[PDB]
Amino acid sequence: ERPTFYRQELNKTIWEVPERYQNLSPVGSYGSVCAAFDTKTGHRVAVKKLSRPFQSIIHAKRTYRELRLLKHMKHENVIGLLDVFTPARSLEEFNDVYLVTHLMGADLNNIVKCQKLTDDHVQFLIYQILRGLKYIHSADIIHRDLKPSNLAVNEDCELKILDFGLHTDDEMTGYVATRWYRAPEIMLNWMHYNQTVDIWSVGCIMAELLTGRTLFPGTDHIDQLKLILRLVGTPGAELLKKISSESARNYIQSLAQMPKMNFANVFIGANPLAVDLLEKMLVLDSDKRITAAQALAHAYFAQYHDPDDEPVADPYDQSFESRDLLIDEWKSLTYDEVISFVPPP
Ligand SMILES: COc1ccc(N2C[C@@H](C(=O)N(C)OC)CC2=O)cc1
Ligand SMILES: [Cl-]
Ligand SMILES: [Cl-]
Ligand SMILES: [Cl-]
Ligand SMILES: [Cl-]
Ligand SMILES: [Cl-]
Ligand SMILES: [Mg+2]
Repeated sequence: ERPTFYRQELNKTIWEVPERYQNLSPVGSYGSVCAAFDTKTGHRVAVKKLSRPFQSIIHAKRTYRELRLLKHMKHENVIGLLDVFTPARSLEEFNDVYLVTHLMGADLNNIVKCQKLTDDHVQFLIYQILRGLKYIHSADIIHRDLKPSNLAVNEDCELKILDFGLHTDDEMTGYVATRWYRAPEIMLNWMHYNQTVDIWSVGCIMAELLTGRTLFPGTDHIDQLKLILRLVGTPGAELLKKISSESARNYIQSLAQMPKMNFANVFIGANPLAVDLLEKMLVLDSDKRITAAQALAHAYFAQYHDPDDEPVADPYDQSFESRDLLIDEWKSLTYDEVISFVPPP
């Protein structure tokens, strides 16, 4: 049974939504977002209306990708989907897609700049990031864009990962936080990357919680690489062999060699167990970084680790990513996922 919809103009946009959603108010603008009160669940929610979801094959496939990913994520430390709807009554009139999640308050940016964090706060915050990442990586999903603005935190220090990587050249240029948390092998297209890029990001975030300062605030790609290599050392021949670009290999060998620094003299006064974990995350060779599952068992988290309460995900079929389809075929696949949605308990 289809709910009754009502229409209203929010700023310059017509919004048509089920009656359950009340008191819509614009808060942000890929799509515009409104806060609302969900009278069925009692929650304050975010409602996102996608902008031109099927205007090109690239756009239509991205719409399908985002919906498939949000429908799969069912974990305490990851954003999940409360609802998805369209006012269309058939595939023939299908044009608009609306996504509904819990409304997030502050992000980790607010916290790190405004609050005095104890070591216990850092333990709990990083533990929750790693617990969510163990789940995400168990489905062979790579987040690719972990940074403080994509981590939501509440008054009780509880955390959720948001805004999966689903970014342009201009967005990554210059003195910008959009690049400061990226692993060097993806920042410079050294090689085919994998899920280890997310652990580099966690290391950069953890360092910033401990010091209150950005770890690698580069003014451009090359300045940032120089900051990275000064801390962790220039690469040895083993890693150089793995850099597929001969151009990038050539540039690396133009730099004078540098040893890895002493992290206890960089992170002055930090818990020695926190220093140890940072040395295992911030490794230049991605093959040798600690994994999320291994990091949860590190002694730094002894207060919180429970191997019977760190779940893995159901399998996630990503075969669509190598599939070539027409706009109307991606649109039909998206329609099927809208109408098959089953809400959480
Ligand atoms: C400041 O302006 C905004 C305020 C909130 C939000 N969002 C987006 C929500 C989400 O992850 N989905 C995909 O959107 C339904 C979660 C959330 O709180 C976005 C902008
Ligand atoms: Cl309703
Ligand atoms: Cl959620
Ligand atoms: Cl529609
Ligand atoms: Cl950020
Ligand atoms: Cl699947
Ligand atoms: Mg974001």
